Amino acid sequence: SMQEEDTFRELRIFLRNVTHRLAIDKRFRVFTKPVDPDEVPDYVTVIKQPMDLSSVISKIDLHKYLTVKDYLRDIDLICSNALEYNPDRDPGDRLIRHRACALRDTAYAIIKEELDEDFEQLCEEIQESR
Ligand SMILES: Cc1cc2ccnc(N[C@@H]3C[C@H]4CC[C@@H](C3)N4C)c2[nH]c1=O
Repeated sequence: SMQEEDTFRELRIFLRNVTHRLAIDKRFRVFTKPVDPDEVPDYVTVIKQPMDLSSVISKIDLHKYLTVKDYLRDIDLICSNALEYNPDRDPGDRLIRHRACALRDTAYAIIKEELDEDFEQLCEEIQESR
């Protein structure tokens, strides 16, 4: 229905805004674009589903997220990939893991404060009806 199209459009607007706020935070620059194969050629082999904030924006625009829950799965993926690929005690690895956890925590905190639980429930019920 038109009501439902409006609901998903509002979802996309909300998700773009959250994603933009993550993308402009200097701590999260490393997560704004796909990993360059020249610098990290073993990344494509180690990490089976790469994810980054530009790809998140592309997915929003492709209507790939019908709930905030599905969006947060990709945020969690950005984080889990960082923990998996950079597991060492090296300060470089520890920094990226801290930033990854910070990205995840920040996304969840914005959503906890600004997502109406009844809006998310509506999205889930439209999604589950298809
Ligand atoms: C998204 C992303 C980007 C990225 C860019 C550059 N290096 C990385 N990791 C290095 C692995 C080894 C080699 C050096 C250090 C840091 N670790 C010990 C990266 N890791 C990522 O997860």
